[PDB]
Amino acid sequence: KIEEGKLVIWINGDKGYNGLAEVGKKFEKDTGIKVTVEHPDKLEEKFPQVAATGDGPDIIFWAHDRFGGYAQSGLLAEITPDKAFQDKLYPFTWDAVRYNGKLIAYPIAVEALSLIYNKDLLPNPPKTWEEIPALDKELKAKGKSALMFNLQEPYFTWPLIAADGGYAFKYEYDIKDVGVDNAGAKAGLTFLVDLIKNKHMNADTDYSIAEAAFNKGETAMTINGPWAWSNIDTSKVNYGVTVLPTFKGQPSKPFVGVLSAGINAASPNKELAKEFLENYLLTDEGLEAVNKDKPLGAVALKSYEEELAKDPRIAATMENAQKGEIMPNIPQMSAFWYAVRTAVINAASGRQTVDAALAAAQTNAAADEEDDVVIIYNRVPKTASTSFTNIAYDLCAKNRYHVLHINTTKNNPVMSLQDQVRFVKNVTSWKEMKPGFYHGHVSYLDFAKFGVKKKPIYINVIRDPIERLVSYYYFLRFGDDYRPGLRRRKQGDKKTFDECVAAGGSDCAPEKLWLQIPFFCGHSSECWNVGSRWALEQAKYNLINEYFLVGVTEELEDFIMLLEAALPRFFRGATELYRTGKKSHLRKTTEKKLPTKETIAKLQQSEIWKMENEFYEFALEQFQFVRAHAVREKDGELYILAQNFFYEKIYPKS
Amino acid sequence: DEEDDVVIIYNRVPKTASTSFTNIAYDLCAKNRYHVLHINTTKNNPVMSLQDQVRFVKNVTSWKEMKPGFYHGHVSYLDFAKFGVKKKPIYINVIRDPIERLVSYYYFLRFGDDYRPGLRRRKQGDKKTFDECVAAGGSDCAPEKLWLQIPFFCGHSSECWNVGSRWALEQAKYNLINEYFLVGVTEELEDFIMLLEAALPRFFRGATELYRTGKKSHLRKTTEKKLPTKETIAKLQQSEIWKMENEFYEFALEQFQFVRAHAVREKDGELYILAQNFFYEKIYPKS
Amino acid sequence: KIEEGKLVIWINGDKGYNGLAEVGKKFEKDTGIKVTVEHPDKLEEKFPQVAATGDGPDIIFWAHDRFGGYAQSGLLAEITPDKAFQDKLYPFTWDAVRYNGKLIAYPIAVEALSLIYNKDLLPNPPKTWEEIPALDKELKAKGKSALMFNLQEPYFTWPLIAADGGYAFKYEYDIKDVGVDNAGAKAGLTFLVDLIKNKHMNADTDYSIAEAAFNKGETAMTINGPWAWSNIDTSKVNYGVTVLPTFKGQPSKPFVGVLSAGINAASPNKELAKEFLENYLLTDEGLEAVNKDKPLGAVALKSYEEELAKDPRIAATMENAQKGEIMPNIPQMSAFWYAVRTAVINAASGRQTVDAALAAAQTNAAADEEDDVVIIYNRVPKTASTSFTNIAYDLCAKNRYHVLHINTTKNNPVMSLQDQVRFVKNVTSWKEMKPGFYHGHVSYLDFAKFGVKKKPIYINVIRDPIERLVSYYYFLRFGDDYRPGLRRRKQGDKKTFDECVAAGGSDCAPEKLWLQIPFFCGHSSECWNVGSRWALEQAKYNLINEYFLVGVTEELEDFIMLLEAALPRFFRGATELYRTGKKSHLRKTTEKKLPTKETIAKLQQSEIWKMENEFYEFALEQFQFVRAHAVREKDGELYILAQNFFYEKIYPKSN
Ligand SMILES: CC(=O)N[C@H]1[C@@H](O[C@H]2[C@H](O)[C@@H](O)[C@H](O[C@H]3[C@H](O)[C@@H](NS(=O)(=O)O)[C@@H](O[C@H]4[C@H](O)[C@@H](O)[C@H](O[C@H]5[C@H](O)[C@@H](NS(=O)(=O)O)[C@@H](O[C@H]6[C@H](O)[C@@H](O)[C@H](Oc7ccc([N+](=O)[O-])cc7)O[C@@H]6C(=O)O)O[C@@H]5CO)O[C@H]4C(=O)O)O[C@@H]3CO)O[C@@H]2C(=O)O)O[C@H](CO)[C@@H](O[C@@H]2O[C@H](C(=O)O)[C@@H](O)[C@H](O)[C@H]2O)[C@@H]1O
Ligand SMILES: CC(=O)N[C@H]1[C@@H](O[C@H]2[C@H](O)[C@@H](O)[C@H](O[C@H]3[C@H](O)[C@@H](NS(=O)(=O)O)[C@@H](O[C@H]4[C@H](O)[C@@H](O)[C@H](O[C@H]5[C@H](O)[C@@H](NS(=O)(=O)O)[C@@H](O[C@H]6[C@H](O)[C@@H](O)[C@H](Oc7ccc([N+](=O)[O-])cc7)O[C@@H]6C(=O)O)O[C@@H]5CO)O[C@H]4C(=O)O)O[C@@H]3CO)O[C@@H]2C(=O)O)O[C@H](CO)[C@@H](O[C@@H]2O[C@H](C(=O)O)[C@@H](O)[C@H](O)[C@H]2O)[C@@H]1O
Ligand SMILES: Nc1ncnc2c1ncn2[C@@H]1O[C@H](COP(=O)(O)O)[C@@H](OP(=O)(O)O)[C@H]1O
Ligand SMILES: Nc1ncnc2c1ncn2[C@@H]1O[C@H](COP(=O)(O)O)[C@@H](OP(=O)(O)O)[C@H]1O
Ligand SMILES: Nc1ncnc2c1ncn2[C@@H]1O[C@H](COP(=O)(O)O)[C@@H](OP(=O)(O)O)[C@H]1O
Ligand SMILES: OC[C@H]1O[C@H](O[C@H]2[C@H](O)[C@@H](O)[C@@H](O)O[C@@H]2CO)[C@H](O)[C@@H](O)[C@@H]1O
Ligand SMILES: OC[C@H]1O[C@H](O[C@H]2[C@H](O)[C@@H](O)[C@@H](O)O[C@@H]2CO)[C@H](O)[C@@H](O)[C@@H]1O
Repeated sequence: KIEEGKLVIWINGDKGYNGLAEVGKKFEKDTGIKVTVEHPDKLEEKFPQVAATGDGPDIIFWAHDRFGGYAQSGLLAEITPDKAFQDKLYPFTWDAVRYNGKLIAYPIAVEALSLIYNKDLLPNPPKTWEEIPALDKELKAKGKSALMFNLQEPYFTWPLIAADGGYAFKYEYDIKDVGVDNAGAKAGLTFLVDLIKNKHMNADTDYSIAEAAFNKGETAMTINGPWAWSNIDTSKVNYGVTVLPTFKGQPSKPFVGVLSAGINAASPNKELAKEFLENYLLTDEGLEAVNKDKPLGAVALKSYEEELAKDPRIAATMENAQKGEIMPNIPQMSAFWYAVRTAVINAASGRQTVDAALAAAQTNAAADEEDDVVIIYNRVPKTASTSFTNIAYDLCAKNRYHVLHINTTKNNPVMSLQDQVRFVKNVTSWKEMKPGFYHGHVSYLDFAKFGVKKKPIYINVIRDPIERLVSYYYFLRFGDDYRPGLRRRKQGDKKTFDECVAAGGSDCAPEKLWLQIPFFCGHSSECWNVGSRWALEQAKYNLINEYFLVGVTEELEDFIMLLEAALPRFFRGATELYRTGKKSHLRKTTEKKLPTKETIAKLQQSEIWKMENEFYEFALEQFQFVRAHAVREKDGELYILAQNFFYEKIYPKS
Repeated sequence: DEEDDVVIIYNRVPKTASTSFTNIAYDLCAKNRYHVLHINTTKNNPVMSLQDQVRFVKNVTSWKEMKPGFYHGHVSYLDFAKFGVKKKPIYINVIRDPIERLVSYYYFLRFGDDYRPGLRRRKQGDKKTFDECVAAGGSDCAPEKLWLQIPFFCGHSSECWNVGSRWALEQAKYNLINEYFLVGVTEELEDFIMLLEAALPRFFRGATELYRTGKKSHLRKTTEKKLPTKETIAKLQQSEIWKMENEFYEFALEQFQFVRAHAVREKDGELYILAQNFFYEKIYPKS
Repeated sequence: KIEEGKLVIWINGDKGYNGLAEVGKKFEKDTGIKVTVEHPDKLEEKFPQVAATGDGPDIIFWAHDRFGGYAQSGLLAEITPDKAFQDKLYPFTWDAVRYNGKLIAYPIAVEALSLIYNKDLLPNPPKTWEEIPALDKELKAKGKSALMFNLQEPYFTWPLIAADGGYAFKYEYDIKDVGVDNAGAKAGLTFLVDLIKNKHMNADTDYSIAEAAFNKGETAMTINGPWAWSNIDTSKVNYGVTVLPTFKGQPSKPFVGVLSAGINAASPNKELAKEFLENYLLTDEGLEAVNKDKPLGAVALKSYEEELAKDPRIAATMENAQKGEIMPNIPQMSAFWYAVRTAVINAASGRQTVDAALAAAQTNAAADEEDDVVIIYNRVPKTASTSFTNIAYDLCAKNRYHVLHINTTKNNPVMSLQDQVRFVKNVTSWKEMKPGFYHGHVSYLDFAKFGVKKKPIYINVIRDPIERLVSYYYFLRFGDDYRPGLRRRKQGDKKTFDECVAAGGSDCAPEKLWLQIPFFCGHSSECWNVGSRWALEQAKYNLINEYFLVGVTEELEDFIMLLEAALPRFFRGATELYRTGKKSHLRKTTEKKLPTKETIAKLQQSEIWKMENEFYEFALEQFQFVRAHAVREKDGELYILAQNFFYEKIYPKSN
């Protein structure tokens, strides 16, 4: 849906979008590519929201803290600037946009909150936060106010919270150790609430109210960033940009954002976007053109920053920037800001107490039990399991999960009751392996019987009974190409499969077709009773009732595509890895001889075959139905369907 | 504290008095302190995509501010076990005689109802009566159209929607017994409500009183209905699709009757709910 | 996964692991067995994680307080030192590692926290805790500090908490009446928080910060154990090891740990481990070799302790040791330390108030973690149930669980919907009966429908349909020998079973064979429809899908043997009790007359029998399969199989 041959750019409303559009017309005049710059409402959390119905922009502009969640969702393309370009930008800004080892955005400028005071109304600004209730007294009698800023966003509130000792995820890597309810956090927020209790400030004060109250000279001070400097100049109000006040003798620690430009992973114009950012924007001409509209702060470009650093206002921004901390780009930051936004608004409107509001936001920040998942792939031999499992291995590091292989003595697929109990205990209570992907040639094991809290997710892949047996036959004879060093068990057997069947051999007897059924039937006796009608039926019921998804070998690509859509925690990027990996067809059996029409015909006379086949076509028909209902075929490739349900008539209201 | 972590799912079957029952939940939810949400699916398709299944399950179980909750909607039975949740929801349902339900649904699309008489229904402007349609071998009254209540219990498996499937029938019965907390029948809706008030009083405290004295007990009557000829019903009953859809009904019915028979006492006039009939003894160690 | 023919040993990081490795090289030189000594991070938490998977070290070194949870989880092997060895170690240290009557670890040394002060910076150390805020004043002006120790671990914090009257589990046998929120506990902790409020100490002070601040002579005092003495000697800082200060005139009561070595239950080298500990470590040569790396404190070996007791520092350690208390080895100690660790850190960072933090930790110490299990034995009449159940009754006291019997009106096996809901609610939310063993003649009830968190574990025992009917026949007529006082229902009926069948009697009609199927089929209508094909099939599906194990009467001994191996919490010692108990064949029907070949032949013509029998043989063939895969027949008897799986190729790696 993103138009090719043009660039669409989304940048925040309060920034210099008119200035960026100037650089857009210089790119259009030079390359012929139309550049459209827009500033949609609420793009902090609603960039992939409304993009679930329509694919849009090529370049996205925001602070680097969001760009990690975008990256993990696969919404960004890994940018590739040459080292000649990386050396003209501050190395620390590149770290701000480095997620999982690779770069995901082009760092533009470094923004930070500073204290802005009215030179006329207040010659000497307060050094501390405590001398503001006393300062508001005299200004209230005149008809003014001591301070006015955005209380609806936790961005402006955080410097006071992190002042005395508040923090979010301690930087050791960062852990799930949130400190929004410690001494410093509670003390900082409580003082802010007492400023509204004593009516030194209004709890409904947003951005527009704050900006208007200052530019019209109704309030002495305000808190904002570089982007609000241009709007004060048009008011002729003499102001000054200084260092943030100190709470409890502690310097305020504002969160430092780095304005970054990332490239949409869906954008077809990734080459036009790369050229625009590197050659037209991230240059002295481009940055100055945007700076004329709304100040960017301290740019990441070495060249243009040497000239901006000679500014009394930029000096104050980089001062507060060093007092504060650069935000993490971890995906938890999206849930962090939401949690704090809620705690701040509630504490300010009296709808909740400071002690309780921060205690609630304490646990909304991380540890949402999204990490407590376990997949079991009880892989069936010679069904392309090696190729699939290696996707799990390649993604586990990046997608943050663990992959373990289960080994059983003499490869026996049935566990002893005591071993079943231990396995179940392990899978479920081995916290340090969650989320986890256990795999191995084990028969289906039912966790319900053992009274666990949470069952694991079962998936599998099966193959045509005869083609699997034949593949397995020649496998023991000749081995594979994944590990060609192992000498297989029945190596040194010359007879071919077709020759064996005709000779009534034991390795190619129909009874040897019975495997995929017991693998689903489980550790019950009747499952391994070869040719059991009960075993068949039970194997079907388990595949329907207990297996999350079971695909077929010969359609493994679609199987992986569906898992990436359903369980993206485990399989984000699995499809791309499969299509462009060279590790997609692992463990080919070295020397295979496909069976004669005559050989296949004789196997098909066996009831053991008729059943093992019936199960296959059952599991196949099922997969084909699952896919059919999950995708849409829009000329060529399949595309995963959007969300097709919603909730309505929700009472009581509210 | 209180047991607030409960979620009921009523995957309502079309034209089975579901509007009447659901409005009880709506009337009591405020007073009994719970939430009632309606599930809407694109084009009314009762089967969710795998990715939508995961989302729905995730919501139901982890949407804390809607607990306890009563989700309802025309969705085929969805098994939460597969997705490895901590706590399964409680499934309840109400089914109706296969033929009487189809006929009711037939005239519904033709003429609409009285609950929302403003909506123009999909096949409105079709004059043919049900009986005439069957005799003319119409599409809307083909025996294949009887197949609905079975898949609604069978679920999101392929074989469920394979019309006339013997496997689908068997699975549908197994689900009704193993997964559904209680499934009652339309024509005995009062008793179904009475049992729910006794079993799940958090949701249905005062539901029976509300039903008996409410004037909101018979909602969404199909405006113009013509009951089928003995001849029309007789021809439908020749179809295996009917024989199966009926077999399932009588199965579910026989079950409900059994459940009720063991929960109530028939003493001179009205049924009375049975007291507690078990206790614990020989409890060691002492302490 | 544990390699055979070598020893792997895990010991804590702050201990003398390089010294132990010296003893490893002397064992390798002598026996040829390679010994590898490692010191993993979070060792106390890592061991049970790893050892559960059937992996880990052969020998594990920690204080004895953890070793009970390890034992109950079956992660330790019962050690067997001869009396000749037990008599060269202090008898009280053997009590420190005695859990459930048996020994589970080899006690090494007795460690206890003492006060360490800088001789130069402070000639006369304070005897009370209160004269520290006053002492920190003068040292702050000089550029020093009064005290610096680990606040991140409740081990160092506990002496101040237990000082005025704080405690954990009162000793009656230990009770589960926790006192981490009483007067002494709150008073002790509040004073600690006031030391951070008044900025006499930092709330982020861990172990490394504490040790560095003292060894560099930046702080006057510190709190630690014997293992930290070696690191101060390398700083040339003149120190002294004295008795812990007194809070509110009460001597500080530090928790006393006993460094113990236990043998991994999964280790194949249990004989090599036993020889290493007894002959190479727990000897004067071995302990001295470790002691020279990091001091052990007061060793448990009588021989080497007589020489260490002549030490000014060891004298102070054994002083504080007697002031304090030896930690319990109960499994609850793992949940206790967690609860206190949380309360302390929160109170210290202002994240929570002392009153509130200890009140929260008060109820976290009784954490029913692995104790949340419930078995339901819905016993079938006349199937040796009384005999089996009495094993549960005899073990429940000792194995720490509860046994409840379920009684139903007129012994009707089907519950009303409202009763089903109540029963399910009880079973799952009746916390004071967990773990529990509910039993009674109730039909199978499916807990899944009701949306519970955790399902109970279902087990059962069935009997041959005809033999059960006959037994139940004569039972109503003549009664049993377990309770011979009860006058049975149909007592005073003379007709024998064989004569009844021939006469087409009501009590021996084929319809009466239908019982074991509905009991598994459940509370659904079709189950009690006699002769139902659907009921049969469902009964089979329930036995496979829902029942943890169903055994048969005539092989009850093996059923019990498997349960002891699978659910040892409930049935540890059940097999021994059965074989040597005289309470193994309870409730024999007084007067029985076995059926004629003619009588049995007529019953077998009935479809009701053919089905009820088909179910039996199904359940039987299943049990035989379960046993077959769980045991090994090594001449005559049966022996439970070892662990036969393991995890490998575990990515991502650490590292
Ligand atoms: C310890 C260590 O440090 N290790 C190093 C090292 O890591 C290696 C491991 O050492 C190595 O074990 C492991 O192998 C894995 C393998 O990678 C894995 N691949 S998978 O994930 O893609 O699946 C997996 O491979 C399996 C296959 O999945 C199975 O299909 C296959 O089963 C076969 C079986 O082989 C057949 N047997 S055969 O005929 O003898 O060949 C056959 O089954 C037989 C069965 O064997 C018989 O027992 C049975 O016998 C009877 C008898 C009687 C009887 N009757 O009477 O009826 C019937 C049967 O018969 C059956 C049969 O006939 O079927 O068929 C099976 C299939 O059906 O087995 C495997 C296979 O490929 O052959 O599992 C194996 C393990 O099993 O790999 C790792 C690895 O990481 O590559 O090297 C790495 C370096 O790469 C080190 O890692 C580094 O560590 C560093 C560190 O120190 O931290 C770190 O810094 C580095 O970053 C890191 O890379 C690692 O440390
Ligand atoms: C957004 C808004 O405006 N919100 C306002 C508003 O609230 C409204 C909602 O707007 C409104 O949507 C909702 O309606 C509910 C309804 O109330 C509910 N009733 S129930 O609880 O008793 O059940 C429920 O009704 C359902 C029935 O349950 C269903 O049976 C029924 O399904 C029918 C379907 O309609 C048929 N379609 S038709 O023929 O086209 O008519 C048919 O299904 C069709 C399907 O539709 C077709 O698409 C499909 O097509 C094909 C084509 C081909 C093909 N093939 O080839 O094979 C197959 C199929 O075919 C199928 C089919 O033929 O089967 O039959 C179905 C039955 O089988 O649908 C509904 C019905 O009654 O028609 O759900 C609906 C929603 O769906 O009601 C609320 C409400 O509260 O009343 O207004 C309220 C005020 O009244 C506002 O509330 C206020 O909010 C304020 C605020 O917060 O801002 C607050 O301040 C105020 O206090 C508060 O009051 C609210 O904001
Ligand atoms: N992406 C893929 N699609 C279809 N078959 C695949 C595949 N990757 C591997 N295979 C096949 O799967 C078999 C290996 O199975 P497994 O990995 O479970 O041991 C081999 O079969 P062949 O013997 O026909 O070569 C291999 O060729
Ligand atoms: N309390 C009740 N008992 C029996 N049938 C009822 C009922 N309340 C509503 N119905 C019927 O149920 C149908 C409506 O179903 P639903 O509410 O699911 O859409 C209508 O059927 P008819 O078409 O026969 O009139 C309506 O008459
Ligand atoms: N260890 C054991 N092995 C086999 N049967 C036993 C047994 N202990 C008791 N029984 C038998 O079990 C029946 C009692 O069942 P229950 O305890 O459930 O009421 C009696 O059967 P008989 O009637 O043949 O004597 C009793 O003999
Ligand atoms: O307040 C939550 C919000 O804070 C930050 O957003 C800032 C942004 O960094 C600035 O560039 C400017 O737009 O002000 C915003 C706040 O109004 C975080 O960047 C963002 O993730 C978070 O939602
Ligand atoms: O602090 C919790 C912790 O306390 C004890 O651990 C001690 C251990 O006994 C000492 O040998 C040394 O290692 O210091 C440890 C604390 O850092 C308990 O033994 C242990 O169970 C508990 O977790």
